[PDB]
Amino acid sequence: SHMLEMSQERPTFYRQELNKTIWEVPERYQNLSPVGSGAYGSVCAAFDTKTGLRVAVKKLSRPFQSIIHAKRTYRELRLLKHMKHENVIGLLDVFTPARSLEEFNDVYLVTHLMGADLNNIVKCQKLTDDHVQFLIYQILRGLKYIHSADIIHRDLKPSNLAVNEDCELKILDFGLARHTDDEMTGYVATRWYRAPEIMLNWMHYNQTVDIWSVGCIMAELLTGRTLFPGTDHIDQLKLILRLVGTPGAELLKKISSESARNYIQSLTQMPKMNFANVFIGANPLAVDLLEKMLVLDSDKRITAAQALAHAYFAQYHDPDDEPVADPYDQSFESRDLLIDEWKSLTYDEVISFVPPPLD
Repeated sequence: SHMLEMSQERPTFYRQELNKTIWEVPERYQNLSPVGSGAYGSVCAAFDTKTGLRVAVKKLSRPFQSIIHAKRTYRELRLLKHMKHENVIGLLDVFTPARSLEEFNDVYLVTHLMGADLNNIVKCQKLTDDHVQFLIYQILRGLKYIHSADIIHRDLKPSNLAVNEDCELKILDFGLARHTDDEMTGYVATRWYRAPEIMLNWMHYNQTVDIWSVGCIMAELLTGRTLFPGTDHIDQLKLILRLVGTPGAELLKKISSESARNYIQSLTQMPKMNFANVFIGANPLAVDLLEKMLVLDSDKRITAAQALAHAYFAQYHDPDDEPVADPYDQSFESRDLLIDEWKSLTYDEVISFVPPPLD
């Protein structure tokens, strides 16, 4: 009760070559195999001899490279420490082999190993309607939680959804610091899921950007193809309007772009398509839910919690089992700091980390 620990031992670490580099981890982790071929960060599967479960370990090897990297590192760590939900990626551990700040460089993060992203799942499976309900249900259950903390994902796409062989899903990698990307081969899966608001910088937008992404993802799960596979920003917009209909005078007045308003008006007008014609052989409740998600007006789009109560998720929905997050204090965002300043704050977050209890 009033007994206190008067000191603490650092775990022993060991070193090894992985992905052509030096991974140096506590002897708590064993059998680290690379996963995902760079696609994620550097992420190795491993065995956590403490919790006795397979884990994933990610190495940030460029976190304090610049003021922009350094703040992003602190951001991602504060977010990941905060997220404590069944459908959101959070942390089993975070460590560094630095014995002090003067030695601090690499940060490693540890979470439960899932074994796939949703892209991989869709690639080897036509998913049944039941698998669609359950996967979409979990996306929405995670987003209800994230949104209740005033956080928005902003990307949300299948490569940001980790899934295991029990069809359990967690949301990874929020949309301001989210691996290495830009444009390397094709267009990759990067623009296809994005809300139009934010694609063309329309308003200050709201959280229902992520619901647009959910609709796009759900559409793909159902049909097996990308809903709006645009070739560039403008094409993507055309493909979107072809389905949802060109926005009306009132919705246009609600946006502050001079460019978008004038662009969209040169475009031949189109009425909303019949969604039962596009989403064939699907549960009609599935279709009705798409109609509430794939709306252009942010103010008229379904919320994460509103969608959870939609008759599509009757088997899974349970208002008592859809937790909300503690308030998340993002004060640090309004600071203009140097490197060795974001770096000490981050070092303070690593060493003050408290692991979840066993069980």
